[PDB]
Amino acid sequence: EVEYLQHEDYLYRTSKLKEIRDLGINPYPYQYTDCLEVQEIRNQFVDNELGDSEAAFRKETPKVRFAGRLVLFRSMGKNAFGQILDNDAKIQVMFNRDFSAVAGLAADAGISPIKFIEKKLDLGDILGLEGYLFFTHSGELTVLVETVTLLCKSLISLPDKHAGLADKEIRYRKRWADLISSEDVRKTFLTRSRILKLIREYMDQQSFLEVETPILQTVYGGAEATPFVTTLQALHAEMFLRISLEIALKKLLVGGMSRVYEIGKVFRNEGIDRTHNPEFTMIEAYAAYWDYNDVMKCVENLVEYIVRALNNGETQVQYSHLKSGPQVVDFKAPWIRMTMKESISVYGGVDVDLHADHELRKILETQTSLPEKTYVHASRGELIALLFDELVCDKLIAPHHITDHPLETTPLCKTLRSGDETLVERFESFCLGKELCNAYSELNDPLQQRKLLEEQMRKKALNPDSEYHPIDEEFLEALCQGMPPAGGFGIGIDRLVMMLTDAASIRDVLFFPVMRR
Amino acid sequence: EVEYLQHEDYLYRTSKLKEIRDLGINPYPYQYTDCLEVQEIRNQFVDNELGDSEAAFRKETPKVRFAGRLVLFRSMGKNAFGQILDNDAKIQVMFNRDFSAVAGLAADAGISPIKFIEKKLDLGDILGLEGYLFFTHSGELTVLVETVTLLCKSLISLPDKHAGLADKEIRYRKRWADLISSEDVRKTFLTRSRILKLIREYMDQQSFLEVETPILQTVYGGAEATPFVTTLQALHAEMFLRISLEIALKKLLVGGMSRVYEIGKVFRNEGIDRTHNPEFTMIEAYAAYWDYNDVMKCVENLVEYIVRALNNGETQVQYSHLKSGPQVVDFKAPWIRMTMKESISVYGGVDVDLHADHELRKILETQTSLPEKTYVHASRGELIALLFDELVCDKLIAPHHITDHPLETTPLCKTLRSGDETLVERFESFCLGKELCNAYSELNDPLQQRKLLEEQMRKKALNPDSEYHPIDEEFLEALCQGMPPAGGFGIGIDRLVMMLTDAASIRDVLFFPVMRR
Ligand SMILES: C[C@H]1CCC[C@H](C[C@H]2Cc3cc(O)cc(O)c3C(=O)O2)O1
Ligand SMILES: C[C@H]1CCC[C@H](C[C@H]2Cc3cc(O)cc(O)c3C(=O)O2)O1
Ligand SMILES: N[C@@H](CCCC[NH3+])C(=O)O
Ligand SMILES: N[C@@H](CCCC[NH3+])C(=O)O
Ligand SMILES: [Cl-]
Ligand code: NA
Ligand code: NA
Repeated sequence: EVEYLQHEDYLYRTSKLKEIRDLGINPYPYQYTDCLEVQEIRNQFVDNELGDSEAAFRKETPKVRFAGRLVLFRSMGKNAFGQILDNDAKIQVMFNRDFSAVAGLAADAGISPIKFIEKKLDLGDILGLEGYLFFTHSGELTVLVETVTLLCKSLISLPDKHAGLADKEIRYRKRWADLISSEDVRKTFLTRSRILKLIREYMDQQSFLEVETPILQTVYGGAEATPFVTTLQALHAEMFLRISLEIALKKLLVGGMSRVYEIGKVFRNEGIDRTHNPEFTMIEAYAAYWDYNDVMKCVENLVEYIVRALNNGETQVQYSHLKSGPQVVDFKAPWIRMTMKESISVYGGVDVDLHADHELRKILETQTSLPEKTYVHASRGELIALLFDELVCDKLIAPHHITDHPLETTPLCKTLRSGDETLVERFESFCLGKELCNAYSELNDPLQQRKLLEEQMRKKALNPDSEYHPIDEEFLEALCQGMPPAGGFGIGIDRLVMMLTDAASIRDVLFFPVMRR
Repeated sequence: EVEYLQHEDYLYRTSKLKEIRDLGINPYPYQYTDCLEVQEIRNQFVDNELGDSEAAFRKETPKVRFAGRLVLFRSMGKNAFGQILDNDAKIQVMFNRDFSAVAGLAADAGISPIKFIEKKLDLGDILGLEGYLFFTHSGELTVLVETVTLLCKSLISLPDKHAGLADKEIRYRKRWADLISSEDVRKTFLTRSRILKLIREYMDQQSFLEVETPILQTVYGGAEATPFVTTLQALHAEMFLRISLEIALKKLLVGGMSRVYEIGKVFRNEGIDRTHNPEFTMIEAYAAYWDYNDVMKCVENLVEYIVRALNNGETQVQYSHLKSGPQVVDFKAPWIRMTMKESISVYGGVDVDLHADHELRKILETQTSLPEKTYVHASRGELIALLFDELVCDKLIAPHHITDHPLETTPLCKTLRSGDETLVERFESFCLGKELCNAYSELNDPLQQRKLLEEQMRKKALNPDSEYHPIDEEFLEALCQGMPPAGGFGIGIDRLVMMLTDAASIRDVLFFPVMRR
């Protein structure tokens, strides 16, 4: 059952509720008006020349109102000292038997203010503090409390501040306990919100318009993933949650919007690990009249701009959690640019074009651990893509753009303008061994687009494991209306946040990651 | 069965693909570099001192590059005039037999550049235009085209002008067609993106931090609605799509984040009509130490800010689509504020506290069309909400805050600080007869919170249509940890957009609304 309900701390704390109410005090009052943030008080008076505690007892120093969680308390007889935590900022408080009052505690109440503070309040309680600032002689900003208001009676103790492994697992669900206890977790999620704001700022200054498109669709596409399925009762209809943003934003290009982007949740019904949460956040952005080379500059300039805003103009970032040891990656533009075939020579030590189809298969079995079935009857392009996965991807620690993928890797990209129809003008961006961005010179030839989707459906998806998706005819009709030439990209925002906050796992950049029962 | 694949105009348009490629012209080229938006060109030269067509023929006026869809065209022998549509801006083009070249059309080809324009291009094609600006004699801004570039060969015609119900109904699905043909549709959606940006700007200015919380959860709550259900394969687990944002954000307040908001998709497996799409966008925002009066000011100030920013500082807006005829509504703060009982007197003609329960029932019986099951055994508070629904809600045309609802309307709100425990510190905002906002002095007494959820569970146990809905124990434990007093609101953004863009239906403010088969 619910275990804390029989814990001593809960039973003891709850028995104070009737005692506090019997004193005429509401332990869950309605507001605390006109109260500054602790951080704003610090900013306002940290270099100020405030008096000492005696100036505060004489009420000569500035008077403040603020609120927060009691996280430290020590009674010293006539005086008590404490620490209030407010929205990632801390400040010391001092209570005095003669100077401090408790809001709502009558003079003819049977308990003194200082004793109420010691006996009826607890660590974890949320308090409103009104009082006078001073500096200790060590320079610690402190508030001499004139009136303390109980704002919330907490019924369990503060979480353990320093979590072991088992507690850390629980706190991926009980995330509030992490946020109370850990400055580092608080900073991570503050940086995440800042990153999302920097993305919108950059896109807006490039004249992209932000839109929303449906998560629930009768189709799915724009990526290779098992979808989530659900039922819409009004129409008695099966619906898919989107696996990507691509098809919807391309229809808006046909609709005439030259630069669109969307930052949204997508859903891939796949595995859970350090880099995969089934619900994650993507940006996709499309710019008419661009190709993948324009997109490549846009993507690296976006990331460089975010890194500079977060790191005082510096472009270098430390990441600590690779198995190879702590690294420094420089996000300065331009990033390393290589074709896939080139990356296999440089990092895999294999010049792909000097080997025959059957010869490439022998390299796989000998130099990799892939199952024989993966490469036994794979086409040449698929064989190159597999050699990249196993011999190159993990060596891509510094930011890389990998260009010119085999046609097999996607049906939505134009082929190389040189006339080489076995490769597409695609790039994928990699950093710290993980994929960060996917981008195309977008396909807008409607007849070629149909042929590629038909050959992906029939020819490729006759594998017993693949879930049949029918050809998206509304998308082909939109292309017939006419989509401009365009360049588009998608970025896994959660993975970007990981690289910029030194997070070992995607679970560390999501408030509430998917968790087992 | 796709119809257009058998229509004459698709044969006529596709036939030109070979002819265009035989002339060495790629009809789906890769880019159009250094390409200004038509809107940018108008802003720089509409108020300029441009010359006439003869100055342009002398290549003395400003030279520009832009692109867009050919939406009008008329040949006059040596000269031809057309209209280019680019992201809701239009500009006239002039072609001339001797001045205009076609990109990639060799001199030794079998057709003249001007005849190529007439015979190989069509209304609907996307073109790149390079030429010289000038003013027609009537003052219309125009470009004398030096080089036209085919950027996309459209295979179907421009959408038709005459639309019945079925032709506009199809456009709710084929939205790209709607965007190309209707200036009002384009402006509605441009305005929508502006509104979202203004909401963020206002919330950030109030020091609210924007966060993301999960759509897929093991529970659902924070509103009354049937959820969507899906399956997460990796854990063999049933999941719910969220019906609101509330529980997750409250946990972040427990975590110590003073002010948070989220703008995100929620999903209610309910009916489809003018004000209901099963997937819709909400903002929810929570501020520690506020109550519902603080929230009320924040809500009306937020909307007034948006309205002034869109309407050159004006606060009045026209709305055309109510059955009572066109209204003007004024979003000027403060909005009209009324308790629910007051509104029932003012607008319903019933003074509820002068009546016994059975007289309230008799009123519902004779003055409304409710089925007898709805009220014959309803509690007094339930009867009051039904009197509001049936006699008041439709009449709230001007913006209203309706306050102090019966306790039965929600389990997540504090009762009146006056001590009247039959009513809660809730308000709902109404405009144009529709609910816009729901807001609370948030309940943070853990024992009271369990008690209200248990009472709701007891009441639902008597309705055979609702399945057992377990209490969210993690939420209760977070409240035991301690949530500050707080004020929170949720706004249906799609309904807000409807009111500020004179949209008859929620389907007019969603790019792709839910549609029957
Ligand atoms: C945004 C696009 C292109 C760039 C790589 C990125 C990888 C994407 C894969 C992916 C799959 C999945 O099931 C769960 C996830 O959390 C991710 C992810 O974070 O990153 O996808
Ligand atoms: C945002 C919260 C509080 C304010 C009213 C608002 C109404 C909400 C109801 C609702 C239910 C539904 O199934 C589909 C919908 O599109 C809406 C909606 O737009 O607005 O809900
Ligand atoms: N839909 C792609 C992102 C955009 C790729 C370029 N059009 C993905 O999920 O990877
Ligand atoms: N969760 C509410 C909105 C917030 C109400 C105030 N806590 C709803 O869906 O109506
Ligand atoms: Cl441990
Ligand atoms: Na009746
Ligand atoms: Na039931």
